[PDB]
Amino acid sequence: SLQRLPQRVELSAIVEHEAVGDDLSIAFAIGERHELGPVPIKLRESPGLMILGRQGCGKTTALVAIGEAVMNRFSPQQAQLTLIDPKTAPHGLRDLHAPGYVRAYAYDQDEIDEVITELAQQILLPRLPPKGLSQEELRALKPWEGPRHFVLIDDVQDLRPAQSYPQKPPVGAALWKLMERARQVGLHVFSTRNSANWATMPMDPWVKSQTSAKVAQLYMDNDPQNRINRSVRAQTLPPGRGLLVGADGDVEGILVGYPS
Ligand SMILES: Nc1ncnc2c1ncn2[C@@H]1O[C@H](COP(=O)(O)OP(=O)(O)OP(=O)(O)O)[C@@H](O)[C@H]1O
Ligand SMILES: [Mg+2]
Repeated sequence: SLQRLPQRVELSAIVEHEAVGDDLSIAFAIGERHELGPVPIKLRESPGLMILGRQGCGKTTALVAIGEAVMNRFSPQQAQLTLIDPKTAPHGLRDLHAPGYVRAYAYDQDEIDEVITELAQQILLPRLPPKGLSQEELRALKPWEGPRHFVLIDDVQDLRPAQSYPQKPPVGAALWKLMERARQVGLHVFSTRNSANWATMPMDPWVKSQTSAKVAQLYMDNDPQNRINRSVRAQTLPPGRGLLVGADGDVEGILVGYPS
């Protein structure tokens, strides 16, 4: 089937429905090819999302909705939220309230760098299998324990880049290699990026890591002259709407549910 999407849908309708196999998925939107019901993000297949859109398209709201979807699908022992918000976006991650779920929220660039590096080096790197092990030894290793870590990164274009005099690494760069290997350490990065400059957007290292990780990418409002791939062009769209594009090339028009 292929139905047309409403102007708006409440995220609470989406959550109450998913609630009612061996699922490892969250849902924060409805889809044209899902009979206007929830579109599950299968986290074993696509452990995160890259979200690309022009101003006003609903990048920030989508992360709020994803946060709320996480909290309704998982207990705090199963999932923790790390909130990265360099623009202190109005009505954004700063207002997502959940004690027990939020292990860190930061907006200051050095603070963000600290939070991401601590998570990557103290928590996630240990979950990787040690180097210099036989494949036989690797197959019998104990799996890591603890919660899955959902890192919500708004406005990656506003993260401070690498510099010299004084030397500083790009803010949050510690996470990039673990994002490629995210399926092994239970890391789930949902990052948004302004995409008015379609031509630099592929050079953004956050986009590179997510593409290299082969996560799905959500193309919200964009210039229809721009091409997602040989077969799919970007679309101009109202807020909350986007083209969900899998690494396999599958494409769905979706509508992000409006958060509580
Ligand atoms: N899922 C949605 N459904 C309906 N309307 C939405 C949705 N998300 C956002 N909007 C509308 O779009 C407006 C801007 O949303 P938001 O601030 O999330 O966009 P943004 O892309 O993060 O903006 P910016 O590019 O300025 O950071 C909201 O105030 C709301 O009016
Ligand atoms: Mg925003």
